[PDB]
Amino acid sequence: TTPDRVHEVLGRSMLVDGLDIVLDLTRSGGSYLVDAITGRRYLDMFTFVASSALGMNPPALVDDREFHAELMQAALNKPSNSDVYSVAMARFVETFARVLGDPALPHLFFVEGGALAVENALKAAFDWKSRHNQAHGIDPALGTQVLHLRGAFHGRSGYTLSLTNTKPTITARFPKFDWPRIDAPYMRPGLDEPAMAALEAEALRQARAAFETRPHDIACFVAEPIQGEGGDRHFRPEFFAAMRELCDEFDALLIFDEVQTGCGLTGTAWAYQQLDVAPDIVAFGKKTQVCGVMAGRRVDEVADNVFAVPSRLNSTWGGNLTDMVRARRILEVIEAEGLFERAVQHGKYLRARLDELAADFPAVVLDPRGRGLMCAFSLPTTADRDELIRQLWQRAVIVLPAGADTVRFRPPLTVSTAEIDAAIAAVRSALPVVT
Amino acid sequence: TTPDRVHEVLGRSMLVDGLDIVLDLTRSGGSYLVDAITGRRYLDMFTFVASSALGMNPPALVDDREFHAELMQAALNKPSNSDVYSVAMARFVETFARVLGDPALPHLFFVEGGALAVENALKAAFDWKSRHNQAHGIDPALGTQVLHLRGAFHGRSGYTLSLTNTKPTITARFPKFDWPRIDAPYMRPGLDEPAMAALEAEALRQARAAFETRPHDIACFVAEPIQGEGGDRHFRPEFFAAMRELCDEFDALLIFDEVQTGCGLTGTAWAYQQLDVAPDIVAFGKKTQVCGVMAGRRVDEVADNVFAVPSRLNSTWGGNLTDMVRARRILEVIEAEGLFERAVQHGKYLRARLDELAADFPAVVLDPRGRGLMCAFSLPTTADRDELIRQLWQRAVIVLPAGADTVRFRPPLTVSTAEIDAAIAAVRSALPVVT
Ligand SMILES: Cc1ncc(COP(=O)(O)O)c(C[NH2+]CCCC[C@H](N)C(=O)O)c1O
Ligand SMILES: Cc1ncc(COP(=O)(O)O)c(C[NH2+]CCCC[C@H](N)C(=O)O)c1O
Repeated sequence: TTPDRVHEVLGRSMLVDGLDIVLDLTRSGGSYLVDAITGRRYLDMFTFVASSALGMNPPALVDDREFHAELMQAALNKPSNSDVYSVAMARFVETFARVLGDPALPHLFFVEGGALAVENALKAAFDWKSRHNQAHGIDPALGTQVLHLRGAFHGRSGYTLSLTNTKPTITARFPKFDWPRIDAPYMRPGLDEPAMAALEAEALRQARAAFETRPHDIACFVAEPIQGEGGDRHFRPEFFAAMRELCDEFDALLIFDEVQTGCGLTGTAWAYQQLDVAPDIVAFGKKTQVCGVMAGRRVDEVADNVFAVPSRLNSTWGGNLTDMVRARRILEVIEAEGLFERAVQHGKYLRARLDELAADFPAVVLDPRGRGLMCAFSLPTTADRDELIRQLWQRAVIVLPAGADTVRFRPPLTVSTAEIDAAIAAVRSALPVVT
Repeated sequence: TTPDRVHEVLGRSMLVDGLDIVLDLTRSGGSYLVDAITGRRYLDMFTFVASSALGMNPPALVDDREFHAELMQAALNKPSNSDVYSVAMARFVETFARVLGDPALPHLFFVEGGALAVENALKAAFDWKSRHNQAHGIDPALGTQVLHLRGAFHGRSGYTLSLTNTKPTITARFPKFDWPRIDAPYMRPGLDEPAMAALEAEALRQARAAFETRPHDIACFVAEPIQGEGGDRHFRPEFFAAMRELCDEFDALLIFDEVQTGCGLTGTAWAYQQLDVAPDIVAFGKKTQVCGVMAGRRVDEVADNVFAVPSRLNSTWGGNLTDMVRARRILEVIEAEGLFERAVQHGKYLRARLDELAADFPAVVLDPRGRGLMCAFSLPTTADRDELIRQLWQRAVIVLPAGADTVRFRPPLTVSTAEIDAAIAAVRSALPVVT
């Protein structure tokens, strides 16, 4: 079966709503996807929805003959890492701890899938709250609710469908828990310190009210440090620092969902490191290839927590061993080539270019924003946003929509300034056409 | 980091409650796991909890130099198959359809993880019921409950934690929906046709009562065709045929969870093919490597179902491309070497040997049972069962517990009769020690 027949074959069995190209697995490389049908090269600011750190076929992986042998050994089989340990697995875990570890969060747990990473973070919190309640003479039936934000996206699974609230298409007609949801006080243009502080104060009031009206029943607060799917909405560190204090006052865990922000994109291992707020638990995925949680801080105060008691958390495989081997090589490249720092520098460059765009097109390029390489801007209407994405597609630049009017950039950490310039050049060409 | 240091390294970050061995990825093969620490070979009747169809490093995979190149191409990267299609993906899908497909169930959907496969089956049913309700003048807020069995295991995720009911450790302190649960009328020794029929009639009465007391609100009935984790509990085809009629009478979908039974273990592609009951949806995983659902039958009667409307179901990756490439090669081996038929024949052999054991040890080897290679027996007490597993471990045979008193066999489809004899020889040696 042939590149020009891929869509026909898949269309017999599935809804085929993805891209019109067929990925060439061999010829794609770095910031470029190759369409196997035409041979056209596409500039990639999409990176499999922000899940590729180094882009396609990175040289450090492709040229490493020893790694080839390690990867092949892992790829031929699929052990249940839950039950059966290997050297390949242990090397991944120690390098994950070294490169991305936080000394306050020593407990690691791996699983396949971002939604399930978040769910295990939730399960840790539910167990923790119930046991903390029990230890202090409170009914252990209490501790089952999750405080969360409007505009959140945490996944499409049983628990995360009660949290995710972006597009109705995602959650409509699926049963949900009635969990408390508060306004998201994200930064918007033309609001100064005082106006921001007032916005935050109102979310915080809603948060406090939830805690007081559902006593001992809220196990945790979950947030994305920067909301991705909801529209690259950024929050001041002050908001989360206040939430941190409020969580502690009501004995609730703070969980950061770093599935989209994590693994270097904002310029640090984790976005929370720049906000200077310490979470009790972090859910990770996408760029990490294997998904999972890191936990500690207050979690350890309950001695029989989910990380200390056998069989409270599990899955058949405990993550994909092939993903672990690939991820450990990727982490070694990040560490050796200083890619977090490269993301800070190139992220400053991308951001500066978006600021220039805003100046040249004041009524059209709205709210340029970003942290590291996680950058975005918005258009006046969703029709404009949609049209700009199509115009870029015609020019062989792949970017992603978010929310109602946002265009987001998700370049690989290895993107060059010339590649950023090419993406920006395409946007400048397309904009007069959309206006 | 060295085989003898694997447990120490992992133990700094995780609960290390798995096996005392370290898997040698290279030297393991067929029905044998190799401990990298000692070089001792272990007879494998566990197969990464029934997730390996051909065992370790099968020759058809290891010796195939063209497949090596295809696997390597897939393993180096991890595309989002949700968005970006490839030839590798299309070849997997057409071979899955050819080898395991059912002409009544043409809609395929893939995802990482068995619990999420079941959840997507549930989501399809919730959407279907709500839309079917709406189309017939019934409130579309109705259709949110799942009828299911006692002793069921469907996963450890948000929706499946409301269904799974085996050991309290799995579900305790996690929030749940109040979904209707009925007795499981499984076959037990010393019950004849009439007594079985009475048992079934009572479950069916409970099922009917649930439907009548929760009108238009039960979207589906979910079952394992043979309950695995709950204790290899088998059901007569009559029970499911009656459930099939009852589902149709109340406009509810029937879903079979074949994550553990599927992909040839019982001697057919799917266990439901031997029960002669047509499901509307099948959840699969484990041996398939990639997980997912097949759907059709009544699903198609709602034209805007979840398989026809973009973005109702999704994940970042849409399954792991490396798993798809491996699975397609495994399916080709199954088809070429007649491994379903080999499972029927060797399954009859294993079963006959367990019958012999029951005769030689009448008060100790209870209820020998099986379908194909999915076989089991029970012991008088859980202390006896636990001790037998330890005694087998000392003799380098790996088997799994289930329920309170069951020992289950999960050999690879490629197991030989000499390997079955070796496992049986070990059980005969260990039994006098446990008594
Ligand atoms: C912030 C955040 N949390 C969890 C997830 C879920 O990850 P996974 O898809 O289950 O592996 C995500 C995923 N976000 C977007 C990429 C996939 C496409 C799209 N979100 C979808 O509609 O499913 C996340 O960003
Ligand atoms: C019948 C059945 N349905 C769903 C699942 C869930 O699959 P996954 O683990 O999410 O990939 C299973 C899995 N059953 C057992 C193997 C793993 C160990 C154990 N069940 C556990 O405690 O998690 C299944 O059998």
